[PDB]
Amino acid sequence: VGECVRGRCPSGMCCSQFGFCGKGPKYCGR
Ligand SMILES: CC(=O)N[C@@H]1[C@@H](O)[C@H](O[C@@H]2O[C@H](CO)[C@@H](O[C@@H]3O[C@H](CO)[C@@H](O)[C@H](O)[C@H]3NC(C)=O)[C@H](O)[C@H]2NC(C)=O)[C@@H](CO)O[C@H]1O
Repeated sequence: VGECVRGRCPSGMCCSQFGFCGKGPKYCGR
């Protein structure tokens, strides 16, 4: 859960190096 479409997620998240998403360090650089 929280997995990107291999680079993106819904309107506001950023995506990680496993392709999970959020607005924390490894998701958005912060
Ligand atoms: C400096 C660096 O990049 N170090 C590498 C480690 O980060 C990496 O571990 C894996 O990191 C990723 C994030 O980049 C982890 O992602 C998490 O994956 C879980 C899976 O259920 C997910 O729920 C989380 O949301 C997601 N978080 C983020 C922030 O994306 C992942 O868990 C780490 N390892 C494993 C085995 O799952 C390791 C190994 O890949 O390498 C370092 O070089």
